[PDB]
Amino acid sequence: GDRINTVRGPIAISEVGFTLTHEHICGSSAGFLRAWPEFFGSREALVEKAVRGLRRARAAGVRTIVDVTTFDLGRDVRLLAEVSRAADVHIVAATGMWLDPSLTIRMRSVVELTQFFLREIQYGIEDTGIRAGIIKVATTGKMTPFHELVLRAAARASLATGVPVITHTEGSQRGGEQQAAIFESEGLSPSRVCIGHSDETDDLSYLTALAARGYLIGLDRIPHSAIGLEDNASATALMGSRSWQTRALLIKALIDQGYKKQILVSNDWLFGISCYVTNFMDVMDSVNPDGMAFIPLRVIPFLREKGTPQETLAGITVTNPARFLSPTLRA
Amino acid sequence: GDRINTVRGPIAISEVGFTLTHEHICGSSAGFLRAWPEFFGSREALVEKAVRGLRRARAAGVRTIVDVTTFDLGRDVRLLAEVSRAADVHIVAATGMWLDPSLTIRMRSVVELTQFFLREIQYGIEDTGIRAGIIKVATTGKMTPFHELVLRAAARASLATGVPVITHTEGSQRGGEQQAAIFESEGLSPSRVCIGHSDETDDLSYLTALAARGYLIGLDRIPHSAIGLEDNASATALMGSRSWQTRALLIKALIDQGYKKQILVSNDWLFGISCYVTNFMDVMDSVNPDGMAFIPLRVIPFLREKGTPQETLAGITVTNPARFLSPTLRA
Ligand SMILES: C[As](C)(=O)[O-]
Ligand SMILES: [Zn+2]
Ligand SMILES: [Zn+2]
Ligand SMILES: [Zn+2]
Ligand SMILES: [Zn+2]
Repeated sequence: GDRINTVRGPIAISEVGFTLTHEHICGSSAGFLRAWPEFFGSREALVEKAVRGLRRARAAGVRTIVDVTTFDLGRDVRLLAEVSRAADVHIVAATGMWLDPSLTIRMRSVVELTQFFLREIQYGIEDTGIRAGIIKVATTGKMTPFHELVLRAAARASLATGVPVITHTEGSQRGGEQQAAIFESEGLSPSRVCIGHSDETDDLSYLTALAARGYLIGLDRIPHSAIGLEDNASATALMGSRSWQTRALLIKALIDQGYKKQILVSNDWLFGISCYVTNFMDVMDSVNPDGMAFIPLRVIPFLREKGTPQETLAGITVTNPARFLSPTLRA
Repeated sequence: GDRINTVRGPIAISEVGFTLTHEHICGSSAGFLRAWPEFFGSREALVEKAVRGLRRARAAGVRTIVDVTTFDLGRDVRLLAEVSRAADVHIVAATGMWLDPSLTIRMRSVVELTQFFLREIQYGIEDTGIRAGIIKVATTGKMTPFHELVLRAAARASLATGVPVITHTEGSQRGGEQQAAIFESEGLSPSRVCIGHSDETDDLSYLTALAARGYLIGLDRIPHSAIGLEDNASATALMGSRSWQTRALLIKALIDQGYKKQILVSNDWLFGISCYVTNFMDVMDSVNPDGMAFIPLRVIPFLREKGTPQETLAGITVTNPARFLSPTLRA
């Protein structure tokens, strides 16, 4: 593909560097940041926080993040462009659809959703000219008809553009298998797909079977381990009860099984969030003060201590995301 | 007190004139018009259609419309301002919440929703400085805890500002009675409330009892009818099988019952819609080519034919809306 679209324009593959492939500047809902910025203190305060957060990730080695905030998660690409410029960190914007499609979206056909995704990749997002460089989709539990529709639209937009697909799953129901079956029915190469939130499960058989088929495995919620918060049923029912080390050890397990080229690692962090309880951002920041720097500051050294060679870690953090993000109709 | 907030700024109540109190420029979902304007052909084409349509209504006597498109219906206050100025027709913008709140909205408390509505009334919508002049809310036949939350927030916003409330109801389920009960539980005078979509039911006992308590009765979907479109299931499901004359006769029925002062008449029209089936705008336009001018060009002469005095009609189309829309504080 030779070049990747970012919120500051196209960049060469060689410029991508250390990449976090599943992040958010702000997790919200369509139109919300514009309608009630004071929910986040102010837009200015959100930008300031995000710029500090990205600058800290940059100092820990990160050069690119993939912001997988979709339309229905309130993606504001102008926000992304501003914080990318100030922090000097590449940001890849997303199209696709998460779990909260509005009535307008829920009424659309597979053809119409394909056109929408293609618009955001080929023409630009809103009136900004910023083009999406990834397609993000989400399913939960048992595949609904609309979920299937979004997955087929995602596959078709990927096939038309070479841009990869990244998914939200909820590993407990092995949602990746359902997603894979739909993607393959559309003729999509598994090498264009990252099955994400895969660190939510300890089922290594499930993960290795997907990697064997050629899928990228997104181990992308490593710091979302709320092991001291049982009094907080909200944090418990959204973060879980396994430690971050246990999650991180899945990375090593997959490396040990021979699948280092299939692994993508990230934090799934953000600097503001409105789509859960008020001040849930404070709860998250309390559990993981490192923010997006958690992967480079904590997880990479942890894997290095466990015997993972430097070259393998560089492969996972630099080579795999570059190969994944580079638009490809092959192979 | 004697001035209403419009998308072009405050205007004296004496300038309001022939008013349609339940209308839309565009029915959509949050952020959608900005993300995929091509769904409507283009933003420019939507503006052209709306300005033309509004101009036709202006020529037929209409001076003001109340656009009760909310945040979740994809209200675009900049669209409203542009079309208001070009058609030279007053437009009152809405705050509140309809039936499609996103995840962020669904997670908010009664206090938070109150603050949101108050922002849009007291400060302005988004970063435009354009203030809302009506609070629009909606519940289903069987009201949820979230619906009740929205109604209480609406009542508290109305009490703090004097701006009135308009509701969407399932009139067939006598929705006004459950809404009125919580409105009154918050101390809100009924004269601040229009129970909308009341022409959906022919239960005159229901309508007259609400009218008798001092509620406004929105007979606001008069041209909506799928008569002669029985092979179109989506048309039938939304527009219904009752004739426009049937709906219009409810206006004369309430007049004859002595409640001409409680009647607000409108079209519930729009010039674009994305929150239903594709091209449904074409279906609506084929049913009512007159658009927002249907009420002056078809309904008013119909009622005259049926013996309704001109004076009664002038009072319904001009005096009632002025009294309703004018901000009223105490009691
Ligand atoms: C916005 As999420 C918690 O599904 O990565
Ligand atoms: Zn996710
Ligand atoms: Zn995420
Ligand atoms: Zn309605
Ligand atoms: Zn309406």
